[PDB]
Amino acid sequence: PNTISIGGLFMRNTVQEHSAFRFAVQLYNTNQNTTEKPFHLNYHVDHLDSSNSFSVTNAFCSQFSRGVYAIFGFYDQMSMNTLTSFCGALHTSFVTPSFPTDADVQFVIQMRPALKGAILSLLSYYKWEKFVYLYDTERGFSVLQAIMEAAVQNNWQVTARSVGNIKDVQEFRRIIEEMDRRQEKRYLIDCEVERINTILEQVVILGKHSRGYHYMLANLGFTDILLERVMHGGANITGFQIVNNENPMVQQFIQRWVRLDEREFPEAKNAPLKYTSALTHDAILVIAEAFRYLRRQRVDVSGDCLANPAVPWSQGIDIERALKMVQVQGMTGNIQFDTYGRRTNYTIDVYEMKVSGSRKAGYWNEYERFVPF
Amino acid sequence: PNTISIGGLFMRNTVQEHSAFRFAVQLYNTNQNPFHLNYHVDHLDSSNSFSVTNAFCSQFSRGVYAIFGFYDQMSMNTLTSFCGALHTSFVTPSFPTDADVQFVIQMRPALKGAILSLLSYYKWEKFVYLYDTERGFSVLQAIMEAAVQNNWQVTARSVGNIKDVQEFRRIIEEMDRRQEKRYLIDCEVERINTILEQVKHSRGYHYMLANLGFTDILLERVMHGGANITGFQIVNNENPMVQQFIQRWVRLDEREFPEAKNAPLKYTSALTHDAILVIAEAFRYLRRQRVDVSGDCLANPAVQGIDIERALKMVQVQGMTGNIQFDTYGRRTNYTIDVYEMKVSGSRKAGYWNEYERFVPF
Repeated sequence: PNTISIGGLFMRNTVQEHSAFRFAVQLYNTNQNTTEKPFHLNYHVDHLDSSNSFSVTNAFCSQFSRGVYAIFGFYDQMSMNTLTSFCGALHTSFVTPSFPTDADVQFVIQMRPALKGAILSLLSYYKWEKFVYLYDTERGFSVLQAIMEAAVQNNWQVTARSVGNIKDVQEFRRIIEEMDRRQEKRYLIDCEVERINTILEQVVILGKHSRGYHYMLANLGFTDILLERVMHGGANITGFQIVNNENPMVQQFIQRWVRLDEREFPEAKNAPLKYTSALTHDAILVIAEAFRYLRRQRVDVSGDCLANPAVPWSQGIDIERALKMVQVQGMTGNIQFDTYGRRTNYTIDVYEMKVSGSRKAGYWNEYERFVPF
Repeated sequence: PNTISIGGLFMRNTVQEHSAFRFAVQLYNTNQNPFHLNYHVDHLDSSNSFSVTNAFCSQFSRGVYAIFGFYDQMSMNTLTSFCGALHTSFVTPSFPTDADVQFVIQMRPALKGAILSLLSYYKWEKFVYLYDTERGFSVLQAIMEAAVQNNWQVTARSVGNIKDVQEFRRIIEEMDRRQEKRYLIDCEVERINTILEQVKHSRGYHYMLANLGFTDILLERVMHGGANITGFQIVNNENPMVQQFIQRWVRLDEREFPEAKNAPLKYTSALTHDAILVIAEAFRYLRRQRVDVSGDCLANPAVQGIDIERALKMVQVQGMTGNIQFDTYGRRTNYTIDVYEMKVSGSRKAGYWNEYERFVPF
């Protein structure tokens, strides 16, 4: 077919990601290619509320009813298990920059790389033995189980705290006092960007955590963190990023990115690049490269959401083998996937922000673990 | 109308409930006095959230008045949204919901309540907490929010992912370095029993099983060890209405009703009989007022049904779980929980618990 149409699912607080989505379609459509574009790319997108699972399913069905060849979307802890299961039976590849699933789910392509390995290698590098682990239920229990798996082999004094339920900010002040009784100077934060910032604000008010302390923020949106007031007290801060600003392709992309009009592209000017928005663009790069390979193979690409009728099997299976076949050098390093859709062959840029200085500490890849230069 | 049909949904490992759901209708269909009852059964997959929607929309197209069934944690999120939006009342002996939702009548009473008073009767302050990723975070949060109010140091363990039966022993051998002997288990029977299977650690230990299916738990294996075990039951053997069911339930056709003589009457299979008793009186209350009762499974056009949810949540009937009344959300009220103590000393009935009366030991 001349025009491949893909499904879009965008929840709340993904405003910039939507702008990153619309632009990623335009730069491919504007060709210009005898070879880079053999087909045109369209999309129909439905904004939704995640908590209500009914709203999640009907959006998916309305997209499938249209006959889309791929679906790009988002999920929380609640909507995760539903969307992965619907794609597993209807055989439709689900592209997402949301947190990687603990289970070996099929027809799910996970753009966000796993931090699971990057943390443990650095905790072995820093040789931490007595530290605190603060976490929410949002990112998943993979990392909550991951450290308990290996920490007992190295005997580490780790203390866990669930904060996803805590709404009161006074509760955030009393949780830290408990660790000072256990003489804790080292902290590992595993929350979403928006949450991480709120307890760092509590560090300012209680005060004197400035010096001798160490905060490791297990989140890829390190730029979107308010680090300012913590820096000037004497704290050692280790953070994680996938995006490298030295990359000429990213700088090539940014020169165009700041130009976009607000009425057509929200949060493009006012807000800085969120890591999820960068993955949104790189998600298109995978879809584009997979479908270019599809007419390279010259394959005629193959409804209703009903269990009883019996879903077709000749459909769907063919796209997965070619989507997870890709090796595209994009903004987020090297984009490759395993059999389950998880990322592999990715470089994680490690940043050390210390009172004395602020610099890139090193890089992380699965083979060489952590390299500190 | 002279006949009302209620939708039926069943998961895996629910055979005892299947026949108990069947037999309760056969009792009702023999009268003896107002309207005929019908039911449709769908056998679904728990983990897969695809078959749940399929079996639900198949039940709804038939447009059954009230849907009965069970939910796994991966499927509970499916029915809670669907029953609320398509306005169809749900009846369940499965775990109570954590969040405040509408259009479901939860037969299973509150497990959370009894624990908060019974731990103070024993003066417990340091214990181990083994929880599941099945019944929800409601019980774990009830511990966590109360641990700061009464100053208790506890170790809550995520044993839900433990599939291989070797990790258990590695957790217990760490517990004796922290030299604590008290235990609080909040898991399902198929995983509760395996803990007691993987029990040196018998003399001077107290286990607390936070599950209403006390009978089906294999504990006599650990009882000779002399370990103390506290259990909870809503099924009352002293109740004359319970034995009346059992006398016909046991001496029942095995071909039509499997697991009738194969296994003891579980609380899930007990709550299923009471689930018909809630439906029967709610629809007879609708008969008192004559309330007239009246497709696709898509939300575009949208889509009545507030009719029955209103009457199901008000009922006051005596079943096999004794008192059955409902809160706005569908949770039990004015109910009574029996607590059992198993001791090397003796085996006995410690007392009862209700929301108003706290704990009573006679």
